[PDB]
Amino acid sequence: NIVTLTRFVMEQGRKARGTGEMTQLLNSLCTAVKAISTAVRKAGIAHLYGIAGKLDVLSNDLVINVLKSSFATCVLVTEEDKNAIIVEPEKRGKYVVCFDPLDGSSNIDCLVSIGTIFGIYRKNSTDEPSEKDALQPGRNLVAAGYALYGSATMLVLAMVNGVNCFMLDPAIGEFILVDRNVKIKKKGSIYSINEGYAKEFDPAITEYIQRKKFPPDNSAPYGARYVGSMVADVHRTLVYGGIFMYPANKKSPKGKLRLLYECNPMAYVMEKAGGLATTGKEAVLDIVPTDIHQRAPIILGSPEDVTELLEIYQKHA
Amino acid sequence: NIVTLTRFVMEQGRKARGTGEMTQLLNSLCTAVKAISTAVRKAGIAHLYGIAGKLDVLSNDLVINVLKSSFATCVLVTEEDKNAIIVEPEKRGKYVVCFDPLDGSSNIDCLVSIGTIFGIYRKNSTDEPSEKDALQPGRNLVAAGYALYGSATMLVLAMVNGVNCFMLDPAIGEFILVDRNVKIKKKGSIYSINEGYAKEFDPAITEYIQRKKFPPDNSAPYGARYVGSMVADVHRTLVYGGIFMYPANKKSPKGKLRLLYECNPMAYVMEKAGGLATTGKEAVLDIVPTDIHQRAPIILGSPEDVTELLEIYQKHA
Amino acid sequence: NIVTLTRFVMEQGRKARGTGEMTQLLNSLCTAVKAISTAVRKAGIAHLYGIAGKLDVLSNDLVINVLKSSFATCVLVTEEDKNAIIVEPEKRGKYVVCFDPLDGSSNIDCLVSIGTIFGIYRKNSTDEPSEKDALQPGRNLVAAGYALYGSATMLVLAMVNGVNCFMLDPAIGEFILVDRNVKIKKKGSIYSINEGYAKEFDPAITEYIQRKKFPPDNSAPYGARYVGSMVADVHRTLVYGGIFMYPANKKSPKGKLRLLYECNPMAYVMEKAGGLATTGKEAVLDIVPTDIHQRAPIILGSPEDVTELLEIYQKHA
Amino acid sequence: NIVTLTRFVMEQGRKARGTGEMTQLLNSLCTAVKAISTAVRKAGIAHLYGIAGKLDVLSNDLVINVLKSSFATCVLVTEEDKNAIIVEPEKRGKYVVCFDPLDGSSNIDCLVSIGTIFGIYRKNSTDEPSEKDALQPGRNLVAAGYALYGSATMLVLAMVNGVNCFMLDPAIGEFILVDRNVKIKKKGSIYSINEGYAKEFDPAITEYIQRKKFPPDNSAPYGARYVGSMVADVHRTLVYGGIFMYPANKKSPKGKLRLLYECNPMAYVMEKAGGLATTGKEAVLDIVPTDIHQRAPIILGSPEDVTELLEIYQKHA
Ligand SMILES: Nc1ncnc2c1ncn2[C@@H]1O[C@H](COP(=O)(O)O)[C@@H](O)[C@H]1O
Ligand SMILES: Nc1ncnc2c1ncn2[C@@H]1O[C@H](COP(=O)(O)O)[C@@H](O)[C@H]1O
Ligand SMILES: Nc1ncnc2c1ncn2[C@@H]1O[C@H](COP(=O)(O)O)[C@@H](O)[C@H]1O
Ligand SMILES: Nc1ncnc2c1ncn2[C@@H]1O[C@H](COP(=O)(O)O)[C@@H](O)[C@H]1O
Repeated sequence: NIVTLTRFVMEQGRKARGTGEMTQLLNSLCTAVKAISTAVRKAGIAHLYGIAGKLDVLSNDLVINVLKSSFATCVLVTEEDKNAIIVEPEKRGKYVVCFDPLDGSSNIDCLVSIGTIFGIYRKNSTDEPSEKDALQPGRNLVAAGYALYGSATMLVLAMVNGVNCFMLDPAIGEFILVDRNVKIKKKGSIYSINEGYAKEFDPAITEYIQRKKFPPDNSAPYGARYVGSMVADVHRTLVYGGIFMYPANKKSPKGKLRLLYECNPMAYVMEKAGGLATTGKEAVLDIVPTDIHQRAPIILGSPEDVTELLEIYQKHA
Repeated sequence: NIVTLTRFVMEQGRKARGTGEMTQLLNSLCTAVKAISTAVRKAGIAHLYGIAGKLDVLSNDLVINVLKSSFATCVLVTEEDKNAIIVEPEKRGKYVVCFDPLDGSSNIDCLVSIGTIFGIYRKNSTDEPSEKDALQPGRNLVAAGYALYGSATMLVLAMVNGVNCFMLDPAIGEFILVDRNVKIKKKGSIYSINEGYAKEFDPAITEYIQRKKFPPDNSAPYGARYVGSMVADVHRTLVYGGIFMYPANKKSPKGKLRLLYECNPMAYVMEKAGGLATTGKEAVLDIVPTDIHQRAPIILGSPEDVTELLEIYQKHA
Repeated sequence: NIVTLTRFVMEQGRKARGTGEMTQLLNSLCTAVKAISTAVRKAGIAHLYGIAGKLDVLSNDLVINVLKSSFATCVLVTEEDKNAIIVEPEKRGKYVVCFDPLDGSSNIDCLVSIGTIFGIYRKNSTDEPSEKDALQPGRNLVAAGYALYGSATMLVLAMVNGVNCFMLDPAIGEFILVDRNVKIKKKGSIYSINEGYAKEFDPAITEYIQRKKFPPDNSAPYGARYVGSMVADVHRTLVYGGIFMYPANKKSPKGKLRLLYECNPMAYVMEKAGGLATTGKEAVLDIVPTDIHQRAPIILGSPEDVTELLEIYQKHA
Repeated sequence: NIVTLTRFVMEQGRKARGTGEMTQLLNSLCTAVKAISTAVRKAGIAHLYGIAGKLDVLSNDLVINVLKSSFATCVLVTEEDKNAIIVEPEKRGKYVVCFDPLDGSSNIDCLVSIGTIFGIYRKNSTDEPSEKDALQPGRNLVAAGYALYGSATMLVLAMVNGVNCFMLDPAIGEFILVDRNVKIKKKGSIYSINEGYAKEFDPAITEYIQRKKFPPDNSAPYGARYVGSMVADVHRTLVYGGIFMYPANKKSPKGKLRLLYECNPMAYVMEKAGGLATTGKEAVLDIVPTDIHQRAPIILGSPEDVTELLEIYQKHA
């Protein structure tokens, strides 16, 4: 007795009395994540090396094409694409999708785990679609999640109902349900941040990190891990607990990570996994975007760990 | 002309006038890594989840059996096996293999990169195969390398003449030569160590890290990265340049990484790469093993960066 | 624009305004065929050969567990199980599925093409499900088709609206629509029959074959082909045109092929594709079954070929 | 222990005491065969169907470029090439390879079994290489064999000492030894020929078939099978026993099949397997070639069945 993503998605579209438009959207997203996984594992490199005589771009076009053909999307927002992509009236459906096709293109050389991030907003506005229908607070996400292409490939889908983890079996190309209604730990034991920007940190970070390497109560210190690929670091934070920080160094208070297609999906997953996600001031999901490519700081993780750092931010006011 | 692992290892055996036994051993090694890689990528899990009705144990078993089958080995030293495995007299050859089947088996859940590490020695004794044949300085390695199962699968093989990186094309099951006689950068740009243990670091490590975050001139700090699996961190270090450190803290005054099957291969690879690998005190490859599961400290990376840490070491003697 | 079988099934479902029970069944057929294709192809035989220290049965068990897990079936008839499988109440749906898991099981050693054949009926009686709900004439089929595991794997599905062919891309585990709304050639140039039984043919089969080898008007003879796999031979007939015959004789006065799970599916594919299917006396599809393992004589293919044989049969009565 | 094709070719190379050049040839051939198998099974067709980002040709390109890259060949003759390919000076080795890259490419649309056939001669003349080095009788072949891309992929290799069969495990891309020192059944019970050419057969074939359908001792008739791909029909004949015939009829008094790359490799396999291969008059392997594209009649299979038919050819001279 086994549940595949295809079965699960359909079971949930039927329980929700959906017209089946979102189920086609999600089915297309499954197919594209498998085509991206195959290309990331380098199936076919023999042919470039002349056995018979770019990845982020190819991933981009695969996602845009497979979702345009689902007849379920009107507005798409991409990492690469400068402007929002408006789908032809012939293929329009009502969802808005914001995605990062290949998190950490800078990391493929060294074969670091890379991933795909996505958030689906339902178009709310009636009139002719545009950038505006994407500019919605993350609290308004219908579904979001990520595909991690690491040791194995995993899809994490979070919707209004919960977080569920699917493992790709590459022999038959099916995502099998492995972990269901995932909830993160209350407090973890690992902290993730790029410490080489230590000089540029704000004082609440400095204090937090010091408490984690030399606890005052004098328990154990927290282990550090920083892969430097946002899907790998957040995935480990979800599975194992802890806190992942990508705070405001002197790339202004904007932070580095983008709001619509990196911070917001991850935050929605955290919050459905019963964790927290914040700028340090506001919850990430409540920011109303000014721009699609807008950046935002983020700290996310196990409930207590995030709370502890918010209290320290509070003392430097 | 495309070069495949199988072609390269043959050509190299021809040039060295070897009787083929070693090429058999490398051939076998190749078949084992492809088998680990498929199992790691989770081909066939659907069966586990009842579609029709640990991995490290499986990995250990794969490596042991394929290697006994080359008729090229007599002693195998395994991470997972307390004592050295003495090969059956019928399948005995003159090589001694030390391997770590799955560098960091605990990184599977988190879907963090994992890897296999190996070192090959030639038995130099007349005496029957015994644990003693394994206790040879890493300066006696005939071949060493590793396979990283990351976003893609790559095997780096370091031999007498150099370091070449072969990527697996999983469609035809062939490793293609992608990088030929790799040389690591003089000076890197990233440092790698678990800073949670900052409570227990010796003053030289402490001074070096400080120097990377607050560079004594006006310089840009180094990026920090620590994935948490030796093969992923050492491979990013070989490819991108920088330094990787696992010093001895007090909870492991002799280090934590094992000398015969983690340290010496990685040290042999760095040295053939044109980088350095030390314990802070001596060179890793010159340490004479006493125990097959002996731990050693290791600092390895680009020559300049490793030398800054050594002058810092000597400055506190 | 790419149409995957997942997209296709789902769209057709929306237009037929089904409650999605059929789409779930049809999605489970698809997953079942992929798992069986991977097994036919010997992915993993190395493990049977000790790298780490019955296909028919297993395919039987993959079709039953996956069909049961769709909650869309109530009675299943297998070639392999002497009785109808009655789905347990909590998984019962409204469809009856008649299947042959691996047509031509004896072809696995010689390695010729084998396939999976299926037919779907709707249970329409209110009595507690029984073997009886499967005894419906082929004319009552909701959907029928096959999966051919040949040089490539292809799934052919036929429903009331036509026949469509899906090629498996094994690199992503998705079936792609390659031929849409297939019609068979009007007159073919290849006949298929096992001529070793020439001794036992009735005179109409004997006259038809003579007329194919020595054509009455001065045409070139027909080519001859007979693979020995019903799915391979009927698929060649569908795409290339011609006639496939497995009539009755001294042995097998009722024919060899079984009505519920080999004859009727292929006969529904042929009539939907514009070809004929006959016993020599009735159209196969109108034969009301008396037993689940009942046999029938079958002749199918291009309408002008099948007719020329029915005429010869009539001129011998 | 398992024996992979790579371990076998190497140990037989070590025993024959060769310079490693022919092992480099056989290893290269094994790599082109996997590359052809992946392409044939249509891995990657979604890209042709627009997911964003003639087989005959590619099979020919893969074989030529992979065989060139082993630096072990000097003349190659292909089904697809009008003239013998002379290898460039710096890649010249001493072997002559005659190959049929994709036996029966017309089976592709219909998805029927296809294969690749090869025979290897040693250049024996002293002149700068020419098609002349290919015009040697099949009795001079060093090695010959075929790969069949059927329900699974199998390579069959015949060398001085026997016929061995390797199944492709496509999960690891490794050929595993499954049946060693194959000998064919003395008498089989299947005959194989295209009987649509009955108005063209000579009287010995005509009588031969009559006797197989109407056995004069009233024993059982033989079963007929004809797939239409030489590799499938001939492989079935090796495995299950019987006779395969494609004689002269009117496609010249010389037959359809070609001597260097279809007839000689298969006849060689049959003789090392213990069967026979004749044209009706002489043995196929003693025909001295005149053109590289020369055709030949061929009859092959179980010794007793071929002899029976030779006695009928004798009764009509
Ligand atoms: N497959 C799905 N699983 C979860 N809920 C869904 C599913 N499909 C649709 N629903 C819900 O029903 C609403 C309408 O879906 P739809 O009419 O198909 O566009 C969606 O916006 C979802 O909230
Ligand atoms: N493929 C290979 N490439 C590198 N050196 C090898 C190769 N095969 C053998 N040799 C060298 O020759 C020595 C003996 O080879 P062997 O006779 O195969 O045991 C080895 O210990 C190596 O130093
Ligand atoms: N995926 C499908 N493609 C074609 N027709 C379908 C499909 N799903 C349902 N139907 C038709 O609609 C009827 C009701 O479907 P259902 O309620 O799912 O049992 C079925 O018996 C079919 O005749
Ligand atoms: N791998 C092989 N298995 C069978 N015999 C071989 C093998 N390699 C070489 N030999 C024999 O030795 C002869 C010369 O080998 P070579 O020097 O490699 O060209 C060949 O023509 C073969 O008859």
